[PDB]
Amino acid sequence: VGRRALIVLAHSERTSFNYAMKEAAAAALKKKGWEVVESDLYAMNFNPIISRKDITGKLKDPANFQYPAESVLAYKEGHLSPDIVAEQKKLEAADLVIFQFPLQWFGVPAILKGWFERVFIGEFAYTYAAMYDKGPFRSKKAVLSITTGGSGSMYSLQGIHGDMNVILWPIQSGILHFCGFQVLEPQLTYSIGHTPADARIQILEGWKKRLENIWDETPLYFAPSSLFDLNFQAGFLMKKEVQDEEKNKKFGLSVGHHLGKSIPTDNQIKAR
Amino acid sequence: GRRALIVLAHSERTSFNYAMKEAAAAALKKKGWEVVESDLYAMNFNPIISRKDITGKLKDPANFQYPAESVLAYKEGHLSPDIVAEQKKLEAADLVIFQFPLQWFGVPAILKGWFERVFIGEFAYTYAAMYDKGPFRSKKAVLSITTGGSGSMYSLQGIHGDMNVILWPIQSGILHFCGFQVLEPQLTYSIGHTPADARIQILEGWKKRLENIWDETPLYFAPSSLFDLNFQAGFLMKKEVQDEEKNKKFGLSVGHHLGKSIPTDNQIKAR
Ligand SMILES: Cc1cc2nc3c(=O)[nH]c(=O)nc-3n(C[C@H](O)[C@H](O)[C@H](O)COP(=O)(O)OP(=O)(O)OC[C@H]3O[C@@H](n4cnc5c(N)ncnc54)[C@H](O)[C@@H]3O)c2cc1C
Ligand SMILES: Cc1cc2nc3c(=O)[nH]c(=O)nc-3n(C[C@H](O)[C@H](O)[C@H](O)COP(=O)(O)OP(=O)(O)OC[C@H]3O[C@@H](n4cnc5c(N)ncnc54)[C@H](O)[C@@H]3O)c2cc1C
Repeated sequence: VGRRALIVLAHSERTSFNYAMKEAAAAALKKKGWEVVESDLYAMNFNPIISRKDITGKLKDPANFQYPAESVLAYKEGHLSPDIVAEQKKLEAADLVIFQFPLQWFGVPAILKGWFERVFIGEFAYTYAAMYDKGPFRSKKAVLSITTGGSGSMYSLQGIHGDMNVILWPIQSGILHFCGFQVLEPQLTYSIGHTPADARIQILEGWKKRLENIWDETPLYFAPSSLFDLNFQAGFLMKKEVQDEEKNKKFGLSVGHHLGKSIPTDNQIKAR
Repeated sequence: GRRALIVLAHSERTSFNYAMKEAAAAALKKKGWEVVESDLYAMNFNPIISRKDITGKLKDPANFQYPAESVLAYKEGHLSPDIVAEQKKLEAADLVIFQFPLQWFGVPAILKGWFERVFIGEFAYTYAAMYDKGPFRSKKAVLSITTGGSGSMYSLQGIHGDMNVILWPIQSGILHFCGFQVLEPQLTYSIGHTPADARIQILEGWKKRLENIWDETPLYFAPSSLFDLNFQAGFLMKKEVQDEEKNKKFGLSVGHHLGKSIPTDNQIKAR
């Protein structure tokens, strides 16, 4: 038939280049015969604050409210707030997920952060047995499309802000890969504010071009979960035999698993 | 008598995060600090940047840019009063404590929004005055964080990976960027599986530390003096400094690893 794509957009202005990148993605994907659903979080007045209101049933312990435990119960017995569930169904359906957002304070905008917090509930998006490469969304692929006010030099190894790979790690590993997503090379659009109109149109066409073969791309390297002892006991530590194999190597595995050594160049930006 | 701001991001008064706020205020008050609070949930604080944050005339309402418009609102003084009230607390405060649970490898959305709406240009940063030269270089800041997962999980060989990488974007990107001296974070691991007597220990430990918090050594960030601070050179590290560092085995910090090893616990323990 065709596969299905979810575009999540975090920008308030329809005049923005971020909006322009969303439209370009939908157009390009539709023309290749994808089905495209959107979550324009500002347009939806999406609520980013986790609270008791997210559960519309009886709480297990209302005297001691714990969002993790209560939210999982609500998922299982199916009395989550419908706004959460509607988003959960878009995700269940979608094969590719594009996150389009400007970099704000070295991370995702608050509204998108809240989306993750409310939508990526336990049992739906992760367990504990099933983390990282064994997680629920291992059939799916995800990609960050980001814009910055600062130039790329600033985010280079010798830039004032420091390595962009470090900045992407918490999002791409901690949120996306944790839940199982294969994470594709991020689409990084630097210093957009100082870019003339002809050059922006180029970037849009560049984005559209990439999306024609997005599914066939090689994803980023994360350390496989099979390198670790996955139980409470060993403390989710890297297996002793694997530590012995890596001891002699000059490079670490990833940005997080640098193991006190050098970080593989552009670990979070380019695929091997 | 100095002032302290405690920023708290947790909805429940029954939480350990609230308990840790209360212990901080008590301990600080007893040593004669003035303590102002921002309990963001209790305030029903709004985390979403919008046009509504400017209560005057927009420069260009047809083409709205929050950075430019918010700076003009600051200077001419027609920001939303909720934003301004928080900005005053910051102006006054010498120490800022951020008390929050780790959610998805970062700050909760409500605290993220606070940073987005309150840390406006000219107030909190320019890009003439970044990092060590920034507006809040007289002030000190400290993260107090709690996790569900155990510390092993966030160790060099842990499944989640190095905690230093996780803190970097927050402690460097937000706090130090604006000028704050950042103190050793207070990391409280796997709090839900800690027995009652041990939690009392942690509280007493927190209170003890706060008695001499001002005298502490802050974390090492690369000084701005190592870089050429203008558009032309591209805010790159100076050629002479690159030559100095070429022979060294370790990088400067987590973000300035320079393709080399990261100094151990750069974002967790002070030099
Ligand atoms: C709270 C906050 C925190 C921030 N933190 C950071 C940070 O940590 N690091 C950092 O680097 N930056 C930061 N920024 C800056 C931010 O990254 C930029 O403002 C943002 O990336 C700009 O993207 P945009 O889509 O809004 O651009 P816009 O300015 O909306 O768009 C660029 C230009 O393209 C034009 N345009 C729109 N549509 C089209 C089209 N179809 N064809 C051609 N031209 C078009 C627009 O009119 C405009 O002139 C921050 C900003 C805020 C508000
Ligand atoms: C959306 C989301 C994302 C998350 N992401 C992550 C993540 O990426 N990594 C991670 O590690 N964790 C994560 N967590 C888990 C979260 O970090 C923990 O639940 C939180 O840090 C625990 O703090 P709390 O105050 O809520 O604990 P609580 O359970 O409220 O408190 C802990 C215990 O202390 C007791 N207590 C309360 N007050 C006192 C007192 N005065 N004296 C003694 N005992 C007291 C309580 O009764 C309870 O038994 C996430 C949670 C959510 C909801």
